[PDB]
Amino acid sequence: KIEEGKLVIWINGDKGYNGLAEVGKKFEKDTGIKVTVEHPDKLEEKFPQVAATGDGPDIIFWAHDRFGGYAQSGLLAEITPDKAFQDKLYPFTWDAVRYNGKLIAYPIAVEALSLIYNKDLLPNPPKTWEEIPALDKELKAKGKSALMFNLQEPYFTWPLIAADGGYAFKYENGKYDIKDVGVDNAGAKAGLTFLVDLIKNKHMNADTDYSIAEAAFNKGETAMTINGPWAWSNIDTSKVNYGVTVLPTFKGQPSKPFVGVLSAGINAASPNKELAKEFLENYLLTDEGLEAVNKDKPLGAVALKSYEEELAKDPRIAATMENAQKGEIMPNIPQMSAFWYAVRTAVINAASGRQTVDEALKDAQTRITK
Repeated sequence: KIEEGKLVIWINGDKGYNGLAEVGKKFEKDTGIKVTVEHPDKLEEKFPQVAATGDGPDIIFWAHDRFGGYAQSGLLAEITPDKAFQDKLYPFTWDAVRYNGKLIAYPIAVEALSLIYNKDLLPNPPKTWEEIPALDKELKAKGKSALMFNLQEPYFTWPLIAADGGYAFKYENGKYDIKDVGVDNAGAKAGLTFLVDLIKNKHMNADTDYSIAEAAFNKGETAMTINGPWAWSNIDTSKVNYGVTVLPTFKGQPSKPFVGVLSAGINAASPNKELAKEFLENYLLTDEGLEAVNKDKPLGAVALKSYEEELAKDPRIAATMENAQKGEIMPNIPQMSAFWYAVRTAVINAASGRQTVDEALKDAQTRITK
């Protein structure tokens, strides 16, 4: 529980502990505040309970969309924006960490999809989505694929579906309209059609997994694949003439990858809300603070412009940073969880031939607004 002179943070154990703890130690060193980092397996169940008990964790780590649900669950207090930091960071990142016009988190790091290709097979990737299928046919002759997906999550499909003018929710006047989706939109039909053509014409395998395809990429069996800046895939800092670039764009359209932003929320019920608030912004994402914490991660791919500039010198990052500024911010709205389910079902039924595109997308928007 929360103690006087203490703060408790829960962050994905997979790689959560090392950086956060060392940063907590720095803040613990300065103020004497005892920091405690734990691994969040229980959080989903604890979330409602700790709030009801007026005392659980102080700070909650960001998921994908779920953090927005956490805001709706009142797991975070209203936060005050730092104008100086805004300049030091990026503008587009702030939308992801704001909800109902209020600041619910700080942007620490930026994740976006990018095209990862073998320079030896393809020295020049496609500039647009139209070029891919023609490009794929040529390298299909060599037993390569141009584009990778496994249709195990809607995350994979979105790049194709939204590319033609699709979108989760409409934003206007600083507010999202729950009644205005771009998932039942004509553009969404075109994007999903692209997916079907890729599978039907055997440009990509419907059953092949991301781990299998990434392994095939690692061996040069597949020319190109899609992943974020982490390049964890199934390999470590590769050296064999692999490269990273931005995703294709079609006829001047919003054809670019979605953007996720690392976020943190501060328990409103916490007696130590001020301790959490001050250190969060001043350590987790600053010139001094971010530098220390990134030491545990490979690249960082960070929301901090200054530190980003230096690490952005890697081909792996530079494309992700560019397409982050040109990509589309992933909504933090709780209904995004329904958007996840809504797309996944719609795509599978379409690809399996069980349901038509317009009908599946009609079901997709129905689920979101229901």
